[PDB]
Formats: sequence, C-alpha cells, structure tokens
Amino acid sequence: MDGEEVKEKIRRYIMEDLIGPSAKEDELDDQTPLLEWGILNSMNIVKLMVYIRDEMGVSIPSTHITGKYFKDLNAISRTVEQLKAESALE
Ligand SMILES: *P(=O)(O)OCC(C)(C)[C@@H](O)C(=O)NCCC(=O)NCCNC(=O)c1ccc[nH]1
Repeated sequence: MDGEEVKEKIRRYIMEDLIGPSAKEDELDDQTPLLEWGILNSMNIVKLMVYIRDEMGVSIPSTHITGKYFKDLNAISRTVEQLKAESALE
C-alpha cells in the first residue's frame, strides 16, 4: 500500500479503460504524457477520480482537475501522494 506498487496498477487500468480494448501497450509508460497524447480527455478522466477514491481513499477535487496535474502517471503521482499527505490527519 506504498503508492508505487499501486501506481503501476493505474497504468494497467489506463490501457484497459482509458484507451480501451485497442490498448497500445508499446507506448504505455509512467513518463509517457497521457493528457498530452489525448489519452485522457474529460469523459474518461473521471475514472482516475473514482479509481483512486476507491483505491487510496482520496478523490482529486474539481479545483485540482487540470492537465498539468494529470500530464502523466508521475504527474498524477506527485498530486496523489501530496493529497494523501494533506489528508493524513495522523
Ligand atoms: P470532464 O472530465 O468533465 O472535464 C470538465 C472540465 C474540467 C473541462 C470542466 O469542468 C471545466 O472546468 N471546463 C472549463 C475549463 C477548465 O476549467 N479547464 C481546466 C483544465 N482542464 C482539464 O484539466 C481538463 C480535464 C478534463 C478536461 N479538461
């Protein structure tokens, strides 16, 4: 539950849903910019919100919905791990 072993699973879900059954595994990477390559555009982007809400118990707010936080997996990494740090009351 370290975040990192979860973040790689996000990529698996990205290809299966966010791309679909025509998942171009070749181009799949963490440093591959999803927003920039039109992999994520609104209709599918809500899946990132609800996924992480179900997974790491944290949903990215509508104020943090921006292409600069959603650029790639590592962009989402910095956003999702910071939010778990800000949500950490412990
Ligand atoms: P869909 O996932 O519903 O995106 C809705 C969107 C964020 C475009 C809408 O609520 C909105 O606020 N539109 C006005 C422009 C805006 O706020 N842009 C911010 C950057 N946009 C995005 O990061 C983004 C994500 C998804 C679509 N645009």
